[PDB]
Amino acid sequence: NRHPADGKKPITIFGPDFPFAFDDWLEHPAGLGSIPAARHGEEVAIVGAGIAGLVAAYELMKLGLKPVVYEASKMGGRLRSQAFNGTDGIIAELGGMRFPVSSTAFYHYVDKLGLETKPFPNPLTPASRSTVIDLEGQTYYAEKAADLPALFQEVTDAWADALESGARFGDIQQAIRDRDVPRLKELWNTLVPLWDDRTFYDFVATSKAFAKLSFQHREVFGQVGFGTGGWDSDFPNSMLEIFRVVMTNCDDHQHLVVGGVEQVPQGIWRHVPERCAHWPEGTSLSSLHGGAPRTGVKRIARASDGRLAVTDNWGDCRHYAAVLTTCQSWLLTTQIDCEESLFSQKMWMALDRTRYMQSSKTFVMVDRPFWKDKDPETGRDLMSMTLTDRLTRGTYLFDNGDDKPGVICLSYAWMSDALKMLPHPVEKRVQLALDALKKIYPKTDIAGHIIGDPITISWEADPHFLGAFKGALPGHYRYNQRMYAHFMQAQMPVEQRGIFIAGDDVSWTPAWVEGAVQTSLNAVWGIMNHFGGKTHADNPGPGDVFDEIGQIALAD
Amino acid sequence: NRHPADGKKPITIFGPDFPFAFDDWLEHPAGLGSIPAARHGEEVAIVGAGIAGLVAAYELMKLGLKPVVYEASKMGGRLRSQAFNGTDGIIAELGGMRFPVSSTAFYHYVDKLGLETKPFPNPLTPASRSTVIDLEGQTYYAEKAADLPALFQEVTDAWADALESGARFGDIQQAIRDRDVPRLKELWNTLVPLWDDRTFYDFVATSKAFAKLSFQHREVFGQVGFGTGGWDSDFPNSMLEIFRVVMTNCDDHQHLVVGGVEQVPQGIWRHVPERCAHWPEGTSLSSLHGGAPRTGVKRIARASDGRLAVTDNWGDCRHYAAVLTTCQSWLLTTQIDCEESLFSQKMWMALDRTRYMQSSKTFVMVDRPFWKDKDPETGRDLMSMTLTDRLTRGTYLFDNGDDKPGVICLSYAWMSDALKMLPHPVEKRVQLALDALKKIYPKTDIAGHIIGDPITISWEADPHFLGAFKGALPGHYRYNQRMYAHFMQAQMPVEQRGIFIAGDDVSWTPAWVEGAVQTSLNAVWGIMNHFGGKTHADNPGPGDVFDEIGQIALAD
Ligand SMILES: Cc1cc2nc3c(=O)[nH]c(=O)nc-3n(C[C@H](O)[C@H](O)[C@H](O)COP(=O)(O)OP(=O)(O)OC[C@H]3O[C@@H](n4cnc5c(N)ncnc54)[C@H](O)[C@@H]3O)c2cc1C
Ligand SMILES: Cc1cc2nc3c(=O)[nH]c(=O)nc-3n(C[C@H](O)[C@H](O)[C@H](O)COP(=O)(O)OP(=O)(O)OC[C@H]3O[C@@H](n4cnc5c(N)ncnc54)[C@H](O)[C@@H]3O)c2cc1C
Ligand SMILES: N[C@@H](CCCC[NH3+])C(=O)O
Ligand SMILES: N[C@@H](CCCC[NH3+])C(=O)O
Ligand SMILES: N[C@@H](CCCC[NH3+])C(=O)O
Ligand SMILES: N[C@@H](CCCC[NH3+])C(=O)O
Repeated sequence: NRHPADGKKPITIFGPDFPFAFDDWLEHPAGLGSIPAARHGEEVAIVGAGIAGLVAAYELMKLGLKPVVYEASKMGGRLRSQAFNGTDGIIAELGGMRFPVSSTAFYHYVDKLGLETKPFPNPLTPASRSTVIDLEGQTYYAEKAADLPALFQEVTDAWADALESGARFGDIQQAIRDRDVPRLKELWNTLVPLWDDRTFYDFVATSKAFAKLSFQHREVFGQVGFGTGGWDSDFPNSMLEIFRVVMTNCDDHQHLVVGGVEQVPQGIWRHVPERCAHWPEGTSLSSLHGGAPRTGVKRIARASDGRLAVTDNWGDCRHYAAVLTTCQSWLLTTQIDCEESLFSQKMWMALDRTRYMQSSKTFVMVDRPFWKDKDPETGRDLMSMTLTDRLTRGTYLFDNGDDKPGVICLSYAWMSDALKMLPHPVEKRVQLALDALKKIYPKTDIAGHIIGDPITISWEADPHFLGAFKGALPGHYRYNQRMYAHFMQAQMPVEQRGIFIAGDDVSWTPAWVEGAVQTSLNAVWGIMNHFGGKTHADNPGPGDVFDEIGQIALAD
Repeated sequence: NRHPADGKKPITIFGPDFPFAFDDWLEHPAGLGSIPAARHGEEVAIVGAGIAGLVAAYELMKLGLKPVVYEASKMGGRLRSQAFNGTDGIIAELGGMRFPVSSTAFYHYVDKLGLETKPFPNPLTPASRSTVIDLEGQTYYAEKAADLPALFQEVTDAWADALESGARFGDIQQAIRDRDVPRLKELWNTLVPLWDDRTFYDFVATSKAFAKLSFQHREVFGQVGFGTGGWDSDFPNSMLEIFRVVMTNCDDHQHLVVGGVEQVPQGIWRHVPERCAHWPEGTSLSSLHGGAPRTGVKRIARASDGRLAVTDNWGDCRHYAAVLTTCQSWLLTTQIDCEESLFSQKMWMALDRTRYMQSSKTFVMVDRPFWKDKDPETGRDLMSMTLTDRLTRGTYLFDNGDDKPGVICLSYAWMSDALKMLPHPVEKRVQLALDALKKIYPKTDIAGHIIGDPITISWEADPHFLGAFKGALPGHYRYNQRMYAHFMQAQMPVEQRGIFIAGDDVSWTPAWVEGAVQTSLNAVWGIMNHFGGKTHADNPGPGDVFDEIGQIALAD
């Protein structure tokens, strides 16, 4: 139980758009349901061996199907843990790195695997010893929030007030705690039509609290943020997306997975459940595949026999009664030739109009966590978690024990600040970061502690992603609602049935692994239903309650 | 005279933020002023040989200085015309392509060089024979606006009414026509605090006209636009930016330069004025350089003698009393080591927070303008200017005469639609565009007419730009105001004087060539002033009236 020890019922990612108890579904001893025995052993294609792909595969295998996973690049997708030269257990998190404990469906799989987690070192948490804020050449050091000048407290207070006055934050959170669905939906559904079409930035600037403060206060709020770095990158996003972040504590109480979160997908791959339908004891996704996913998918089409024909990179064509796609949504045009008649024209527009955000990270390894040392004159740590308006933006320090090498994320950038780095090689990104940090820390010799190889990523640049994660712009609620409900196919024409989607791009909470796991499980219900299956009476699943508690539809 | 023949005083790009008559300044027989003879021949460095750099060089040469232009990549910057294999006069416009005749300072140079222009083929203009709109698989063909279904006219009506009700469009345009400065500033200054912090989308959705229409109406408005393609890409931008586009007719009455707009910067380079101060007859920028700009700049610092030290790619270091930089703003951090004390901390923030937009274009050549042929059954053109929600977005047809080859821009994309193409090679971009067009035109064999080589660009990818052009996000008014005014140095500390900036990123109107020219001319005044010069009493210039009619400052 990683929840904060505050004596309350815990905040979880429980809707608010679809407040279904994924955790309870997953933990119930009846299982996720059954498929008729005569269909046991039939294949279902799953494009993408990211977390959504492998979650859907694992559970469908448990239901007595043979998932067939395809993966065009690397195992784990945006959960990716690259090992530094010559080390064991020392990694850089290139995608997902800090996992809110509200992510109960994600953590089900973490615990099923027996993996260890620890608090992530976000600013001003017990996990981080100190934080340095550097803005317009003015540098502030703090071991607790009270060490900061008054403006920073004025900003936090205004933010908390805008959420309470503007969104009924307190009431929503209590309903989440209690899992009081009618109440949560009443409270949430009111916000949906009021904020789809307005931005994060608009919410802030027009709120009472910020409107009476200087421009500089909301500016500073953009650059330094509310617990997890500056979110000026997301000022443009629809406010509903942000409401979702804060209401479900995605931005608080976060852990990193010891040894790398890539152990989650790699472990699901290899995991042998005690009880599968159909399959013999000792069966895993890996044993069913003979060890690897298939190669990348090049084409999806409807075959004359009514099945879906999937052709790989090397022209191998295989037929399936159903196909789940988990690649980011653009790839169904840019990377796969997906026959158009497989989605409605309304669906294509959702898939095609979804915006993906940009992200950069640059990492080095260091011989020891030297930042813990004290400057004798000042009493400060030699280095801190760094928030700045310089090009690095966010710098994060990873302590692996005094007797092991440290890891430093030199820069974690979003959007514009990511785009600055796009065409530059690793050596240049490192240099620029180190020069930026030398300005903030003139006395600290970081370069002198650096060992191993540097590691960078730009998710935008990779043709298998075309972005770090979705970001909902204002007015995209309708596209999301279509994509999120696509697993409910009882009213679709026959020509559109049997193909499914999932991923954090399908979810209402992109950039958060829980969104990939929950939509993945919705698709599991959908695929089960497609094979003539159904949930157990004592353990109803997504599609059994979707029509009553799913996301509101808006007007045409 | 390329202005519309409507018998009115023409709309020009006259403010509204700084309603200075650049064209009058330029055309006045007295010239732009003078610099004391004792400083004739001294050097001023100019970073970048795009339009802002070459304009500033040209005029400073005329004032008796020796500009020294640096260029790290290609001549002309974002005015780029690439010639297709084996051809003469047949180009693709990779940057700037359609130049609003309201751009009177830009067209001063076009006409000084004697270049020929013709109306650009935008949808439903005399320059275009027909337009095809393709949305959610429904295709509409039109030779005049009246051929379109009713919804499209409801959209245009609502857009025009939102501008009239919401922005006093009529009154502002009249004040622009009359060059009534007090009135224009009154009418504009009211809008500045009201729309800095709000998006284009918010302007549209909350306007009376669109709020009573369906979502689908503003959705279609995003995909199809108001004369120059769909601008859903800019829905996130501050509304002040859009107001500036429409109020100054940037989006109407556009011409292309025959033979390519790159002839403008290449012609300025080579142009020999009748009278320069100091320089002998026959002097050009080219003759003054020996033919070529210097190579790229790697560093700018304050030398111990007070001058500015500029070090090129090859380590050659040269000293200057002044330096103009015209590269896009990020490059003063990514591409040049620009000493931090050379700009104020408020300026660095403007420079570093500015957002750059993405843009893609894919072009092919064809043996003849076969699109003009008629399908005998339908009476339609074989192909039209195409607006679509497919990945191409906008397709443009260039007729060079029946006896010459045609040029087709298969796709001109912004933002997300640009990002789709980022990592893909030209061949892939062409194929995707042709497969999208096949769907819209199943009977037209475009591929069969294609000849020559394909041409693509992604401005985001190029380390000498890092974007196509700035796009002001809500709340960016203050950063633009800082950048726009930086050429006024009378109250700066000494350590910050002598460096200047210019470019369409400095301007209020990014993505428009007139913004680069006007800011370039402000920099001209600033540099003249820096060398102890002044304008002629009968021809006052930017910095002589800036304190009285320049851009309003906003509160802290
Ligand atoms: C920089 C960054 C930081 C993040 N930080 C956090 C965080 O701190 N906390 C958090 O909770 N979440 C975080 N996330 C989000 C998290 O990583 C995602 O929600 C999740 O990993 C996405 O999972 P997915 O299954 O939806 O898709 P993916 O991980 O994208 O998996 C999809 C797979 O499809 C593959 N594919 C593509 N094309 C084809 C093809 N033609 N054929 C076959 N396969 C193909 C891809 O290679 C990929 O492996 C972060 C993401 C990024 C990018
Ligand atoms: C896709 C696109 C479409 C456009 N369409 C239109 C249009 O339709 N109508 C219109 O009016 N305008 C349009 N524009 C805008 C127009 O192209 C610009 O406003 C203008 O040409 C930019 O001039 P500039 O001098 O500001 O900068 P740039 O043209 O970027 O010039 C800066 C120069 O400096 C160089 N440089 C960079 N780093 C260094 C270094 N370290 N040292 C030396 N030099 C360096 C660059 O290589 C470049 O040559 C468009 C722009 C784009 C990208
Ligand atoms: N341009 C620098 C910052 C200089 C100003 C810092 N206050 C950067 O992005 O890192
Ligand atoms: N969940 C990620 C991304 C947050 C920004 C969302 N656009 C993080 O905590 O870093
Ligand atoms: N995915 C296709 C569009 C299919 C739907 C078109 N109405 C594209 O981006 O071009
Ligand atoms: N001048 C460019 C403007 C692009 C939109 C600017 N955000 C064009 O006409 O195509």
